[PDB]
Amino acid sequence: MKITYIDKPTYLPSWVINKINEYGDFEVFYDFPNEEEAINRLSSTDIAIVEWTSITKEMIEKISRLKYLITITTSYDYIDVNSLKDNEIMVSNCPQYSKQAVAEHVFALLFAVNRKILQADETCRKGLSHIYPPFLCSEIRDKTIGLIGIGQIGQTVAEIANAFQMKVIGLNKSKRNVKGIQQVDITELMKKSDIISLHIPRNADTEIILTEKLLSLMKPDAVLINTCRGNLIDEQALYSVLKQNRIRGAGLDDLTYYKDNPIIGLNNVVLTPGSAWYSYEAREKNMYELIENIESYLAQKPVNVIL
Amino acid sequence: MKITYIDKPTYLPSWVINKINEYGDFEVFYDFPNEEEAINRLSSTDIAIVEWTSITKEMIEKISRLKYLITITTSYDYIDVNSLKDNEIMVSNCPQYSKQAVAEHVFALLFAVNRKILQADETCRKGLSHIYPPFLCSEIRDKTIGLIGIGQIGQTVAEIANAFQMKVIGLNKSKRNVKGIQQVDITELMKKSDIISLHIPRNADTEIILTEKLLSLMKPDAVLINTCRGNLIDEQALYSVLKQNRIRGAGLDDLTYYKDNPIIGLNNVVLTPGSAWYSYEAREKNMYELIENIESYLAQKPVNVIL
Ligand SMILES: NC(=O)c1ccc[n+]([C@@H]2O[C@H](COP(=O)([O-])OP(=O)(O)OC[C@H]3O[C@@H](n4cnc5c(N)ncnc54)[C@H](OP(=O)(O)O)[C@@H]3O)[C@@H](O)[C@H]2O)c1
Ligand SMILES: NC(=O)c1ccc[n+]([C@@H]2O[C@H](COP(=O)([O-])OP(=O)(O)OC[C@H]3O[C@@H](n4cnc5c(N)ncnc54)[C@H](OP(=O)(O)O)[C@@H]3O)[C@@H](O)[C@H]2O)c1
Ligand SMILES: NC(=[NH2+])NCCC[C@@H](N)C(=O)O
Ligand SMILES: NC(=[NH2+])NCCC[C@@H](N)C(=O)O
Repeated sequence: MKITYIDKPTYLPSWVINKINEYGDFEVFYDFPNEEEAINRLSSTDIAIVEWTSITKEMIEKISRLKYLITITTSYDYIDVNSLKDNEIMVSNCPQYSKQAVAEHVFALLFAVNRKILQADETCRKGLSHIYPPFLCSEIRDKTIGLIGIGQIGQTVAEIANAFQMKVIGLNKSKRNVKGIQQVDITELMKKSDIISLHIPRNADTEIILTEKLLSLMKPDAVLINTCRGNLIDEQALYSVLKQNRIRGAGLDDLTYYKDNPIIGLNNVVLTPGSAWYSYEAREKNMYELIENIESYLAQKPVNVIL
Repeated sequence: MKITYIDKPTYLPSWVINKINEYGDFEVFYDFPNEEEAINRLSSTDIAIVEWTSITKEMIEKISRLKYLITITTSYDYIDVNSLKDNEIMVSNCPQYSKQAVAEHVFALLFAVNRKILQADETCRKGLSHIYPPFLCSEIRDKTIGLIGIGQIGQTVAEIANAFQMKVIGLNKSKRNVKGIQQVDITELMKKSDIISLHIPRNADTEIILTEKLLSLMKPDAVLINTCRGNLIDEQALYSVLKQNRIRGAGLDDLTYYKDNPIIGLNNVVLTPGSAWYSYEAREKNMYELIENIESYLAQKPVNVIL
């Protein structure tokens, strides 16, 4: 039994390295493998752990030995899970470690946009005080927040919202009834929400789910929050919406690209570099989930299986 | 009956101008009077409304005619209410208009400090993605927040802290019990709080309530929030705490002074220019309190009376 963390871990403390070596031969690579290194590392192990590296169907056809792949992430959009299924390789993610961290980040971003924290701080650094007109804001209490995706993270955001005394609406794919969330279609969500937050995986179905048309339905003072992939939005259309001040602002933890992206020029966005998840509590839970995946698989009762 | 708003109103919309003109002659000065002009304006009116101008005992003893002074603010630390009472001038404030806006600003500041929003946004503007280590944060869920002052605004903060499922401790002067808040003395509050937030008026008793000694008791990762007057804190001692990184950071909506204040040079503070209160909802409620004050005085049963 060989277990391999095939690319550079953000967090992998000594106690976890020691624990995983109790289960088998554990090897960790502190780099980003090229495609050939990735195939070789995947083919030299029985369980693999991945954080950064795309695993494509073309790669999986060249893989041998590997039986179990764990994404350290909740997302698995960079892994061809269907191709792994077709090659009898089981896949698990780490499904809940970050949900509180990300839900709190939604409110961090929402408040940073609403209160224009970037401009407000810069005003004070200029030595100006008691400046109100540029910072006229809306209270979030009693506003409508619309959650596109109401799973682990969406439901955590709803809990915080519902006790901020907000109206929570939302949508999912299965139409399973989620408690405390009035479920609507996406057109109504875009029309009625004061705040819109995305909590949905990226795949072929959800890419560019926020079309130019749907974005044009937003309220004139709406705030859009994205702690998910930038590819979920027509990003060029979002730029035009913000550039033309057709909504209040956006808080974005991901963009489809960064260098020379015109959104970087906007004074009504707040950007974070994918840091929504990274709390002390989340990264520790991430380790507990990784270890639970390994133990449960060795017990022949695997958990968090992606199917 | 003559009513005068003696200095520049931040907000005085059409419906308020029209309503106050029903009671008599309404004059508004869209400027900032000096002391002599303030005395003259106050002495040339029956009811006065004030927003910016200090009204000292020396001025009050020179005033005639005036019977009722309304501060548009909740604070009245710039008005000598004792001298007003001794000269048989009634005084009211506007006591609740901003409590939701300020309570939400506490969390806007808390999250801005905790998630290092200023630095995170700057990282993205430099074109960098997936930068985690500098932004390692604590979730605020299950943390202890200590509220110095648990009146109108403090209790609103306490309600939001329960929304995030935090432990709330606090103190007041009367030691009257407040439900949902575990009351402690200030030494215990400074020692046990992960987040400290001030919600206390500025007066002879509360100035520099946060001493150098009390500030030295703070937890190494504590976050201090001040939406009240900067003079509640030994500000030089606070600078020393932050400069030496003895706590995580501070979110400050006021400073004792701004020009060349060394706090402006700190990378672990988030500053807002007194903008905590300024929501659409708050300024509208401010007008309804102004009207209720005027009408109550006209009915010879004044409300919101100071002292
Ligand atoms: N920024 C960060 O640091 C960070 C950290 C972790 C995760 N994330 C992102 O957050 C995403 C969500 O995580 P989660 O744990 O909340 O996922 P989850 O529990 O799987 O929930 C996903 C939600 O999206 C819904 N959904 C899926 N496909 C849909 C479609 N085509 N149309 C409408 N709704 C659809 C699901 O509906 P059903 O229940 O009906 O299937 C469910 O309500 C992840 O995929 C990841 O990309 C970001
Ligand atoms: N940043 C902004 O834009 C903004 C906007 C509005 C207000 N404010 C500030 O917020 C302050 C508080 O407003 P509020 O409406 O919450 O006031 P409030 O309802 O009068 O509450 C004041 C609280 O402070 C307590 N307190 C008074 N003196 C004290 C002392 N010496 N030691 C300990 N506790 C003491 C009171 O306790 P007892 O009940 O036992 O007396 C009460 O719990 C205002 O004075 C104002 O300066 C700021
Ligand atoms: N956990 C970790 N080492 N990386 C964070 C990844 C965040 C988000 N994409 C996700 O979890 O899907
Ligand atoms: N409401 C108004 N025009 N000014 C806001 C003043 C905020 C705070 N000092 C207070 O109300 O005490």
